[PDB]
Amino acid sequence: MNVGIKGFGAYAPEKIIDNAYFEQFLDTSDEWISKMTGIKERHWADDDQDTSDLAYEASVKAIADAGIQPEDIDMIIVATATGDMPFPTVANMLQERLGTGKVASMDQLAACSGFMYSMITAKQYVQSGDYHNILVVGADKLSKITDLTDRSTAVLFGDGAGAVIIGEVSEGRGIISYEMGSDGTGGKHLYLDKDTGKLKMNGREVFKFAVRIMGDASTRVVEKANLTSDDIDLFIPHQANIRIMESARERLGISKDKMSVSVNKYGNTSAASIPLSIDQELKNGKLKDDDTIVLVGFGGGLTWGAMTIKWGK
Amino acid sequence: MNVGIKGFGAYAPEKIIDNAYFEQFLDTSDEWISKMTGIKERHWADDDQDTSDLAYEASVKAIADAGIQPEDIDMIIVATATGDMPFPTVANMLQERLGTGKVASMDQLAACSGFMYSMITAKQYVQSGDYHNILVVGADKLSKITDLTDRSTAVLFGDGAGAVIIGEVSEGRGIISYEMGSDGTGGKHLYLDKDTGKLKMNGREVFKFAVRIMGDASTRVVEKANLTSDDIDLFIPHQANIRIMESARERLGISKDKMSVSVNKYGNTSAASIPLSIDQELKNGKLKDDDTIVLVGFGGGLTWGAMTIKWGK
Ligand SMILES: *C(=O)N(CNC(=O)c1ccc(Cl)cc1)CC1CC1
Ligand SMILES: *C(=O)N(CNC(=O)c1ccc(Cl)cc1)CC1CC1
Repeated sequence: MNVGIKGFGAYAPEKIIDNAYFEQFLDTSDEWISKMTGIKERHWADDDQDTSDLAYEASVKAIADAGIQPEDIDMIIVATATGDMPFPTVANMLQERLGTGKVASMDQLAACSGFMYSMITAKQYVQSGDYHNILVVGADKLSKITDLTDRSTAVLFGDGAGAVIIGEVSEGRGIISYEMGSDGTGGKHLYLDKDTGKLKMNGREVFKFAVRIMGDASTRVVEKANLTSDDIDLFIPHQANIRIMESARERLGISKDKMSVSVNKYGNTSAASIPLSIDQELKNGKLKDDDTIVLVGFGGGLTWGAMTIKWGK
Repeated sequence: MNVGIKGFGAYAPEKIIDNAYFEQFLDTSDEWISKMTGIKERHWADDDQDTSDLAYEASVKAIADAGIQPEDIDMIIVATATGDMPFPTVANMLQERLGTGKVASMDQLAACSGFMYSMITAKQYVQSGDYHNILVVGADKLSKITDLTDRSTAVLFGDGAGAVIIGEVSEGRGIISYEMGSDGTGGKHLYLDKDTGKLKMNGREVFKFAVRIMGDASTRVVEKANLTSDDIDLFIPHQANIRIMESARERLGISKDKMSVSVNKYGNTSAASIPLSIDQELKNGKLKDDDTIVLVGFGGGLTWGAMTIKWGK
């Protein structure tokens, strides 16, 4: 069976925060933040706009791009680490707000790698024959869990959502290959502090792990598709660090003009990261039907995923 | 392909809390709690025992019962609304403590219904031919989110975990039929209050939903499996309210001695509820190879699940 992306949409909130903003509360600079991360601005949800609101905005665009009606959706999976509540889930709230039938809806947690975990989950369902139009969202409001007193993390993170309908697509298109994994030995390097409610990171260890796993997962998922570097039209890594993305690109062996970079405008958006990058490449006319794209990400867990997708219905 | 339960384990923590315990800080009695719920006691985890510890103990029992090795597990899925942290996940921590390879691991939120959601998730992965031994955990520490100042809810909830290995089983065994649903319009009737971090319930609306869905959904999957009342060996609903369980039982037209009752010793334990009842029926010798069991449940979301399963590997 050919299972792919029948429609796509992405949303970042209105409020844009520049690097210079942090200088009034923290010992940081534009020059420091830019050099180290490649981030120039990030988007932050308003106080009354939660993860579910970002998810909603991305999903309605996905459904219009898919040319289906809400009643066509036969399951909702939201990848988020920052759901409004553990119950009801962002997935539940979208069932109500999108006005779908009373279909199965759940949040899946794999941090930064969640969007890829959920798309793969959706694929398994569609391949059974029982599901035709599965809404997969990657949404994080990371601004809720950012320690604004820590210069090392306060500057990293922003908010957004992406969404795809996973269903049947035409011959040769869709999800060709995927790789998922985890390594709980790295949990202590990137976690949500149980007391403060804030993201805690051993940056140097996350860096070293990100460089290796991003390199490994992307080359492996290309080999599994029986493709080489030369067959890839776009490399779309999870957007967190320009150095990490560069290192992964070098391992894979593809040219810089072939790597999607949106970290400069969104910072890191966890599950929303890859979709916000895809949105940029669609609108700039760098991604079209029949292009072969490689996604890769790592996350707190530690988690990782990678997929080879041929673009189009 | 026949996909079912290769191995089963369950775990309730040591500390038993009787109905009389509540009298020292609430206006409750044994008879008041017993007439309302059918609850006599519940198990609460120690302060140094989180959802992952409960999940770990159910999982090792599940592995030994499956007669496999940790290196055989190709995916960990944990159904929980009370994971230690959103990242790393309970699934991530199990990847490490169980000593598995670096396999896909994720937590799935469908509240109360999560265990049923996640076994169905596991089934989709096995039916593809790429996964053979998927660990599925239903684990909640509801003690952590119980409002001990609200007599209505303080007495309802306890802690536990169940675990199955989902994989190939012999001719005619395993998951025969299922249904999974959600209705986000009921989100306001059962949720985690953002401010307190505690479960808030409109009891009337929840009871009305429970009664209707637990009868509609069990009946539908019995029908969907081309079976009737007499084919059912065990009815194992989510254990929470004995008047709600009896309502589902008589709507199925089934003998009292055919329903599993464990709410008397565990209270409601969310994703752990059905597995803790299965374990009691196993050790009491009420559940055997080729027995046809019916599962049904609802959760905050709202969510629901129902399945027909023929026992054994
Ligand atoms: C993703 O899993 N994630 C957010 N990203 C990071 O914490 C991160 C990105 C890049 C570097 Cl160098 C370090 C850390 C953490 C939890 C989902 C929120
Ligand atoms: C299940 O979703 N769950 C456990 N909680 C209940 O609120 C409940 C069960 C049964 C009855 Cl009759 C009433 C209430 C709620 C959230 C996952 C923890």
